[PDB]
Order: sequence, then C-alpha cells, then structure tokens
Amino acid sequence: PDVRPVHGVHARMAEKMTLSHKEIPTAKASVEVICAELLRLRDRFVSAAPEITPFALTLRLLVIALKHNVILNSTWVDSGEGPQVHVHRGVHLGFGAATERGLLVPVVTDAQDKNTRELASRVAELITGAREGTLTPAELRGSTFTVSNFGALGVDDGVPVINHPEAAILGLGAIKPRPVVVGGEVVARPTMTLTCVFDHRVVDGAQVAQFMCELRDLIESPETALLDL
Amino acid sequence: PDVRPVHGVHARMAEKMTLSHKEIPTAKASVEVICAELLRLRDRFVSAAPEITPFALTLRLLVIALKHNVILNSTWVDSGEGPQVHVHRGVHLGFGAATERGLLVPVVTDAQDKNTRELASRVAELITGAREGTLTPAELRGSTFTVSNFGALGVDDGVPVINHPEAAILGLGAIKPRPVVVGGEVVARPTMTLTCVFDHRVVDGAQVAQFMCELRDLIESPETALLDL
Amino acid sequence: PDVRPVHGVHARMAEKMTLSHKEIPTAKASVEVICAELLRLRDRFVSAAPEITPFALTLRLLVIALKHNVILNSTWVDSGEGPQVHVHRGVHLGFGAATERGLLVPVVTDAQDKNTRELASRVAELITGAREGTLTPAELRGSTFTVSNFGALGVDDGVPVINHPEAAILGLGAIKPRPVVVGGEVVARPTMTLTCVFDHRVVDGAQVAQFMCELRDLIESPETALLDL
Repeated sequence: PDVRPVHGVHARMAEKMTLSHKEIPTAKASVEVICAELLRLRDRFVSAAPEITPFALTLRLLVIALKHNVILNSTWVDSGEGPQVHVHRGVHLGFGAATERGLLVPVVTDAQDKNTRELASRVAELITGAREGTLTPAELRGSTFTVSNFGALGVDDGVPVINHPEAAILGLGAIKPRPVVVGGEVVARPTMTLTCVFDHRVVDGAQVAQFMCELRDLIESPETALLDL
Repeated sequence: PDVRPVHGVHARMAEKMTLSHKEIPTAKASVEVICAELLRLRDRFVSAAPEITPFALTLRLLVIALKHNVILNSTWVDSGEGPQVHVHRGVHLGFGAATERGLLVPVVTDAQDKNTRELASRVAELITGAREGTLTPAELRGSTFTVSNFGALGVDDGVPVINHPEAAILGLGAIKPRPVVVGGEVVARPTMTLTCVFDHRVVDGAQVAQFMCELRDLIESPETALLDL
Repeated sequence: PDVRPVHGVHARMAEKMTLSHKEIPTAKASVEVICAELLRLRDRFVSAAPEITPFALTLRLLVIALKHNVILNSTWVDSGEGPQVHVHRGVHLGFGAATERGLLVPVVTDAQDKNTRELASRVAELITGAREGTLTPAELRGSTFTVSNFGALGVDDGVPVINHPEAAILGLGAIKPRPVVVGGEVVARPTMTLTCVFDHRVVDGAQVAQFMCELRDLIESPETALLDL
C-alpha cells in the first residue's frame, strides 16, 4: 500500500476524533427546515453587504436559539466533586472551514454579543483567514458549540462528531429545492435538514427538540428575529 | 460557567447513556411509513375512547411485529458459558414520557397479552402517572424493548440510545403531511420515519429489515390487524 | 428466556461488530440520488445479460469513484512508527449477501481491473455462491471497502458498521419512486439515499463529500461512464 504518515492538521483531527468517540454517548435529532424566507432576506441585503449569506444568517439565528437553550452550550465535567454540567455564559461559535490544507475550525468569540451584521462580517473574515492561512491561535480555539456545514459540500444530511469537550454539534445539510407540503399542496421549496448530535449525559430529548424546533421556526420566519438588520 | 451538580433522574440517565455507549455496537435502519389509514382508524374511535391515539395504535402494532420478530426483544449475554442471546418471552414495552422533572420511561408489563383497547388504556394511565409523578418502581423497570417518541416533540427523525441491556430501540419521527408517490402520482400524506437502532451482535440486517417492513405494513393497513377493535 | 448459544457466522459477525465499535470514530454523510437513468440503462441490457442489475451498475460506478477518491479505500495503522494511513492500490470490494445461514460478505478481488460486464458477471456468481453455500475462503476475505445493500431488504436509509480495518462502508437505500424537484417542478422519480459511514481519523468531510458527490453524478448520468457497455 501507499503509506502516508499523518502530521499537523490531520494528526490533530485524528486525535480530536478519537477523544470524542471514546468519551461521549451521543444521540441525534434532525428537523427539516424550509429556507424560502431565509433566501428572500438574503436577496434583500446581498448587494450592499455581500457577507450576509444564508450560512451567516443561519449562524446568527443559531446564536439566538443557544441563548434561549443554554444547556446546548455546555460541558460534562467529572473532575472533582461528582458529576457536573458546566453551562457556558459566552457562545464561542466554532465552524468548519474546509481548505487546501484540510479542514480548520475558526471560532467566533463572544458571538452572543454580536448583531447580525457584526457576526456576518466576522464569519467572512474567518472564512477568508482559513483559506489564506492567516488565522491566529486564538481564532482556532475556545469554542463552546460547533457547526459543520457539510451542505456547502453537497451533502444532503450528515452526522458530524462532537468537538470535545462540547455538549453538541450542529450539521447543516445542503440547501436545495425539495418537495414539501404547504397548506395541503405539494410545492417546491428550498429546504435543508439540520442534524444535532448531542451528549445525552448533558442534554435530554425534550431539550434538544425544544432547541431544534426554535431554530427551525427562526429560520422559517427570520425577518422579525433579524430586525437589527 | 454556571455549574450544575447532577442528581436523580438526570444522574441515572447520564449513567444509563454511558453504559449503552460503552457496550453496544449499534447500527440503524429507517423506513418511511404512510399514516393516512392510521389516522382514519383513530378518527373512527377517538370520540368513544380518547385513549386510542396514533401513538397507542403504533405501540399495539409494534407489539404484534415483536411477537413475529422475536430476536428484536432480547439481550446479549456473555456471563458464564460463552456468548448467548437471551430471547424474552414477555414484551415489556418501555416508552419515553418527557415531564417537568425530565424524561421517564414507563413500562407496559406483559404488553403481548393486551388487546388494542387494554394497551391504549394502560399507556394513557402511564402517561398520566409520569406527568403527575405517581408511577411505582415496578412501572419504571423491567423493559425488554423501548420506544422513543421524539416525533411528539417535533423532531422529524432521530437516533435514540438503546436502553441497556435491550437489543434494540425504536424512534418514532414526527407525523405530518409530506409528499409521497402513490400510484405514480405525487400526493400529500401524513407520514413518519421509523428508525430502529439495534445491537448488531444480536440482530442482523435481514432481521431488522424484516421487522421494520412488517411494522410499516401493519401501520399502513392497520384495520385488519386491529380487528379486536 | 429462550437461551440461544452463538456460533459460526453469528459468532464472527458479533466479533467483527465489537471490534469496529471499539476502534473507529465514525461520522456519516448521505446524498439523495435520482436513479431514472440507471434503470433506463439496465432496461437496455437486461434481456441479453440478466446480470446487469441496478446493484451491479452501482458497484461498477462505486469502483470508478473509489479510483478517483483513493483515501476512501484505506486503513488506519498505528503499529510501529507513529500514525499512518495505508492507501490500498487494489479495490477488493466486499458486499453483503443475506442468506438462510445469515449474512455473508463476498469479495470482488481486484474489482478495479474489471469492466462493467466482467464485474456484473462476478457479482452474480458471488450472489449465487453465497446463496448455495459454495464460496471459497478466498472469496470471503481481503476486502478494502464494503457495501451494505439494505435497500434490497426494503430499508429506505440506514447506518451500517464499518468492516474493520477498512476506512469506510457504503449503505444503499431502497430504490423506489419518491418526489423530487426537477427544473422547478415536483415530479416522481426512482431514487435512493446513499449513506457513507467513515473513519474520521482517515477521511475528512471534504473528502467524503467529494466522493459522494462524484458517485451521485455517475449514477445520475451513467451512460458515458459505462461506455464499455
């Protein structure tokens, strides 16, 4: 066989993947989301601000949903005085950026303090930075929740691996036209499947469902929630 | 961070989740099921007996399918004289009931001996009991198979965790109108995705497929199988 | 309980399932594939060569995709000089064949060297051999990649277990008519969901997406790629 020694970003990925597999009892919950209004909103602003993308808007709405479902942004801890869940006050949002040198996971520090435009600009800088290889050590660490946008790569739905010691990860399926029922009629709509993989020690099914339903409802009516645009 | 010590129902969940993750090599099989006839049957009886719900009817049809696919209701055993599968004669059916105090898993003991009406009434008592916190220790133990109804919480499809030492768990996705093809035409129907997660030491793919196909076919033509109504 | 001692093909399955669960940090990626052209191509040749099946054509197109995405056909190795990925030059394609005596996994040795007709004939011999119990030890070993055709058993989508020490497995969902959008219209098409489960130490998300998108595109326009017919 062609023998490839593993180093760098591959070695660390391989390390991080093994740690998660070993420690975290996972479960998964998925919801189908209609993205017509999301893309309409994008169309409204993309000329004046090209960084307002469906991905950026989704991350903004995710931050809102995490502020309302705090248990999703947390860590299981056993060190010391018995079993504890540490619920994090800051949302430091990791997201995958696939590059020539492999995938990197830039982090939006204190995403909870950012308005839609602020978040969109920062995500754009981080996407650019990952691609050009100019990210600092601080921009590649400290996440409390992570997103995997395999949809941008053409995957319809997927099951990503929790970024240890986080309690959950969100996978974003591909946005494309699919058939859905609206007012009893079969119609075409842009849609996507969201899949949350979670540490079932930390988060229960009722909690994940509440989070995902909220996220779906924000994305399906984003204009009011993003009234800071 | 906000530090939450873990006790009670959370602590036991966290314990049960860890045990399953560690021991069970899982695989998953899903089938899409059309629920038009299921809801029609419900409509026929819900006035005189409000406990005949789609969930209750689904559990009844699940019991029938387990009686016909006995390997699904079993336990992997290594204690003693080598590897054994213990196939259980009784179907003691656990199901999730999410409550203020977390999720509980009431159990229908000897579900195999119950007719549709008997099962529906018992499920209703158990749902009430979980909500009001009046379940006995005996009503929270002894399951041989478990159902997770994340569909009632709005989740379209999901991957639940096997309730150790059981061999499989069934997830019930949300029932809602979705597009399907019937006689070559695209039509709206109420549908749901069923997902079975199974111990692949115990159950093989042919066995899970046979079980799930039977369950689908019962749900899609339930009137004859539930001729004890 | 009815106590069943475990031997033979069941015992080895149980062994292989446990090994995979313990070692491999998995992730999963799925794509929906339209199969209209695949079945049209089959119709063209099934009279003169009954072994040209949708399954055989899918495996042929899979081999092509693996030749172009070599990392999918590989093994994680830690023995010796640190972490290595061994990329295999031969594609020795395992596939599930469910039989009276359980499931067997016949192997097409050097599948990369076979033309469409050669592969189709060999797959047919191997299906026959598994059913009649006439396979040699050599025809049941040495795979570098494995396929699980749970679709033939009626399963719409599934999550199979990697055949250790392989880096990935492909699940083939059931081919049937489902609604899809084509040129903005909701239409009926035969479709299937492909699910790849992969060792995330070996393969990254960009690599799996590239593989799966290629496989989808081959299946959706197979006539040119199978111009050796």
